Amino acid sequence: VPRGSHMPEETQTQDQPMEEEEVETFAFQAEIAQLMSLIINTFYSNKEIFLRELISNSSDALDKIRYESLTDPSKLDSGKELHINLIPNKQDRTLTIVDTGIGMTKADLINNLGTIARSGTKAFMEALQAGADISMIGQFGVGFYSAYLVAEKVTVITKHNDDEQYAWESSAGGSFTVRTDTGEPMGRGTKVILHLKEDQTEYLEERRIKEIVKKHSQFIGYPITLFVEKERD
Ligand SMILES: Nc1ncnc2c1ncn2[C@@H]1O[C@H](COP(=O)(O)CP(=O)(O)O)[C@@H](O)[C@H]1O
Ligand SMILES: [Mg+2]
Ligand SMILES: [Mg+2]
Repeated sequence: VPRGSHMPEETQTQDQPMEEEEVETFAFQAEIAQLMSLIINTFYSNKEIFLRELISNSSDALDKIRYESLTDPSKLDSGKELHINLIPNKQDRTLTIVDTGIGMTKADLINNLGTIARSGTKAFMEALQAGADISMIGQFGVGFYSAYLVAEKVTVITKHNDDEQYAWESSAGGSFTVRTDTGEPMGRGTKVILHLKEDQTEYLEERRIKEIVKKHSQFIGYPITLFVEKERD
């Protein structure tokens, strides 16, 4: 059956075997769940400090690269730049904070992002009740959850040298999931994807992002870059 030309659908290659991703669901530690509901459902002045908290966590993870090289010098051989990228996507209403820090293992995600108690949680909720500024959250050891000031859902994609790539996700409500992530390999580090609330889209705007970086995050110690999607004609 001679052919001289085939159509695209004919020479489309058969799919790669379907990947299985294992998913685990966990309850937040009880006081972390209470804090998340307080953060989500209360009006605060000064919500913009969420970005300072996430940049601080990236900066901590980057500092760990430098020090882990003292017990494991092979990290010196990585050609990856130590940096942070901020990536607003107006199409999808997401703000992503990307770093090339150490990343998290699966058990790091489960323990550090929601199942282990933090000793400051109860004191912080009392300080908030008593009218403290939400900015105080970092000093109480619970800064990550500031993401929920502006995001309705948070997805964390991460890769640590000692484990495979994982995705953590929570829309609050008391639980989170951790699953293996067989999609786009992101390389060592962490991506925090903020699915912004509808009234918090200012944090997609170039000027607003630059304003709050300059106000709150001037001593990162690593390059930070803002990716701005070109406005279409
Ligand atoms: N970008 C990132 N890279 C690596 N680990 C991160 C991270 N963001 C958060 N984490 C992990 O999440 C933990 C909780 O962060 P918090 O900001 O809530 C409290 P703290 O440990 O920074 O004082 C961090 O200790 C770290 O283990
Ligand atoms: Mg922190
Ligand atoms: Mg520092």
